[PDB]
Amino acid sequence: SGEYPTVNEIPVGEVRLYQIADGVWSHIATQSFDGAVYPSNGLIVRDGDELLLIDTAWGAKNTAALLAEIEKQIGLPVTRAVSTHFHDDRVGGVDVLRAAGVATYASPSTRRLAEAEGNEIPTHSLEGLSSSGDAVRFGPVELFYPGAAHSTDNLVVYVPSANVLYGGCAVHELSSTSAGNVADADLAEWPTSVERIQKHYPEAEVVIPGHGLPGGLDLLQHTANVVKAHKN
Ligand SMILES: CC(C)c1cccc2c(-c3ccc(CNC(=O)[C@@H](N)CO)c(F)c3)c(C(=O)O)[nH]c12
Ligand SMILES: [Zn+2]
Ligand SMILES: [Zn+2]
Repeated sequence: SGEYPTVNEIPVGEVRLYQIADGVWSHIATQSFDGAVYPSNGLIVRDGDELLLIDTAWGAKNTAALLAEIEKQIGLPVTRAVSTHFHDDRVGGVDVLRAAGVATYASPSTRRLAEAEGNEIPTHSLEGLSSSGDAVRFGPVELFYPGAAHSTDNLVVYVPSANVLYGGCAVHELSSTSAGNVADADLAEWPTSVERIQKHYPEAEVVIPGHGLPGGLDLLQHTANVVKAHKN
């Protein structure tokens, strides 16, 4: 009823959308992994009379439900998708997207890591993102590679028309007490990568984490704090 959705308000197998700004939505789904249930976010950005999708809904069936929810709530076609790193919460569902006519994209690093993990593999490679601080335009967004953080390949996404920063899994929500799933992380570099984000996007108004609730710019400093306290 208007609050940000949580696992407790998403019916089983289902996806919810949340309006962030004009022409910007997040998508929220839930999935089980190793016997626990987690929410995850992605982004939808209006691209004229088409939509750009950022990240899958963490699984094939979730991603099919995402497409249905978009059709119901927005009614514009998803034409392109970008995955912001190689984990299944970002790429699981790419095969569904690819068979639904969506062109799927990720950095070459993400594609290599996805293939090596046995995860679904986006079709198209995004060049120009291999060095930290790199940025490229992609439709209505800017893609930015901040350096290694949650993963070596993690990308963030900025929507300049709305000053929305989608941090993905490199950014955690304010209520977080832990650095999440750090199996593939670089805890030592992560603060430096967050400082790069902070320097590059000082006018961000909304910051969206990979998992949990959006907030403001404070999510960035909080993230650095939680990662430092974890590493210690
Ligand atoms: C590899 C990928 C598919 C994956 C699988 C499973 C979990 C995760 C998470 C994750 C884990 C924990 C928390 C917060 N803690 C809790 O939710 C407590 N209930 C338990 O510690 C969180 F915010 C995110 C992340 C991430 O960090 O990006 N990626 C995950
Ligand atoms: Zn991840
Ligand atoms: Zn994640």
